[PDB]
Amino acid sequence: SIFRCRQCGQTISRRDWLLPDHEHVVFNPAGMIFRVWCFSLAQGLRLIGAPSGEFSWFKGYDWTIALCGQCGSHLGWHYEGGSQPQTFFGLIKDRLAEG
Ligand SMILES: COc1ccccc1C1=NO[C@@]2(CCC(=O)NC2=O)C1
Ligand SMILES: [Zn+2]
Repeated sequence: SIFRCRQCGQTISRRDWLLPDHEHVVFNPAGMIFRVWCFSLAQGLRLIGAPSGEFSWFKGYDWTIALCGQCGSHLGWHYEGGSQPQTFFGLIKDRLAEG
């Protein structure tokens, strides 16, 4: 079961790569609600800019904006600088399509 970019079909992740709960409903400072699925691994993304800790939803992690490497759609964030695990992907579920 493969996760693709909803806009262009870019290969992003797999159900097998979900990181357990795997679903987190969060809000950013602009009040936008994101239903975020955590993945151990993802591909086909472009990480833009430098990591930031500001308003991180996950204690001990910095985020980098993750675009679809193909169409540039915002699919979520790469998280790093934490412990167990050091890195993971928080992807916006409704911006993916499952096979
Ligand atoms: C309007 O947005 C911002 C403006 C300024 C600084 C940060 C943000 C952010 N929006 O969403 C983020 C995504 C990563 C995260 O874990 N938490 C968030 O809240 C970061
Ligand atoms: Zn795309």
